Amino acid sequence: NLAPLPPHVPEHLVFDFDMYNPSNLSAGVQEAWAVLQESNVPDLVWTRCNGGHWIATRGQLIREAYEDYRHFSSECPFIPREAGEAYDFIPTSMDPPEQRQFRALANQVVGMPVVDKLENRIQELACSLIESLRPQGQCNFTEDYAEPFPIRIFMLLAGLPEEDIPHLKYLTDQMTRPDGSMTFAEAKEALYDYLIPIIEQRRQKPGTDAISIVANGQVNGRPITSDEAKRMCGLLLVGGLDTVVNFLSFSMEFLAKSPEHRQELIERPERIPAACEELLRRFSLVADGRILTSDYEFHGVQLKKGDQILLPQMLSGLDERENAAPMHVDFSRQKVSHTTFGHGSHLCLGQHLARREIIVTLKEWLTRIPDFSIAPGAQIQHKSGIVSGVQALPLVWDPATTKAV
Ligand code: HEM
Ligand SMILES: CC1(C)[C@@H]2CC[C@@]1(C)C(=O)C2
Ligand SMILES: [K+]
Ligand SMILES: [K+]
Repeated sequence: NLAPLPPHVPEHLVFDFDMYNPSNLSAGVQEAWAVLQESNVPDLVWTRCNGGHWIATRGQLIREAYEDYRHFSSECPFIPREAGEAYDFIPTSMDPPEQRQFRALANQVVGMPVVDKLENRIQELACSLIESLRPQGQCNFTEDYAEPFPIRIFMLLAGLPEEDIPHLKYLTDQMTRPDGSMTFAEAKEALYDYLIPIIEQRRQKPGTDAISIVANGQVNGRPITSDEAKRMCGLLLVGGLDTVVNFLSFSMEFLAKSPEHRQELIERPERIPAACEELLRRFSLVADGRILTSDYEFHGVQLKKGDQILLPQMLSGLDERENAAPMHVDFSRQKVSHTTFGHGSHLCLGQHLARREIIVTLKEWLTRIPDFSIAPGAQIQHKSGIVSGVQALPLVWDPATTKAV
């Protein structure tokens, strides 16, 4: 239902969009959000859904907002407000200048140098998974590849038992697309309860895994506390278990429905990296936000202290004012404009690991299973939230057309 419209919010700016169940979801999640960019929708609207909040609908405002951390603080980054207030992950819940000392350490565990160190293993897993699937001539992509491929890689980096994935993934999903069985606060606490004993164990017997590095690391010269390590490790876990998983599904669904695009990569493998970026734009999937630190007039709209504003990273690249024919996938698009990995001081620290996982996937899959389609009659269903995803993606193919490496 709709929260009563606050006195300061203009009546004509109301557009009741529900980020957890957009009305046009059946056409595809990106399409559902794109309705916010239809001809008569303002640059900044107010939805009375989920407690009521602002929504920047165009890249120009989304980028500005993300750059102005003074006015748009990440202290309360999630909608609804309850989730946003319980949200205390490091470094994501902090703004510069305090954010930096913590972001630096986090960059040390998932940055480019670590990704290069994971190249071999990422490659090996990708190939083992696809080869095992190749002869079967079918698969449930979300559970057969999208989830295990990137999640196992992350669990390897964090030195955590794979058998722990079911629980952690369940908790992460409740924070991004809650089924209603758990509030953000409850899911966060379970995530923290899980980490506490591990963090203590690794601060005693330091390992080389991401968790040991964080728990035994320093923050601009001084030792990090147990609580800080917990708040950071929990964030790393959430970031490594949802985004790449669902992005791969969006990309492969598209590829399964587009033979011509598959051929382009088949005949022109050098384009895979470029295709990666275009897909990252077209199937952008996250949308979190900021909270107003003080009353502030933004693009002619009076925003009040405390007001929450959703700044959909997903919307920038879909904005027709940033890319012509935005909904069209063009692997040759001259200037791929987007904010898929965020924008500002919080730019995705795992974007390098993500790009690597995406390119290796496209490369290794197309090489062994160049021809595949979506299971006949299958009605693909998307789900919306802080991170949007694909519920299921049944693929099929003729093993005869496949190739073993
Ligand atoms: C396609 C995949 C990915 C997408 C689209 C994505 C997107 C995002 C976005 C939009 C933000 C910033 C949100 C904000 O400003 O509040 C972000 C931050 C972050 N991401 Fe990702 N991400 C991806 C993969 C990864 C991976 C693999 C990791 C690894 C753990 C990761 C780690 C992080 C971290 C640590 C931050 C917080 C940075 C900070 O707060 O300064 N991300 N990501
Ligand atoms: C918006 C995000 C993708 C980013 C990493 C996990 C996530 C859900 C956060 O809370 C910060
Ligand atoms: K009003
Ligand atoms: K908070």
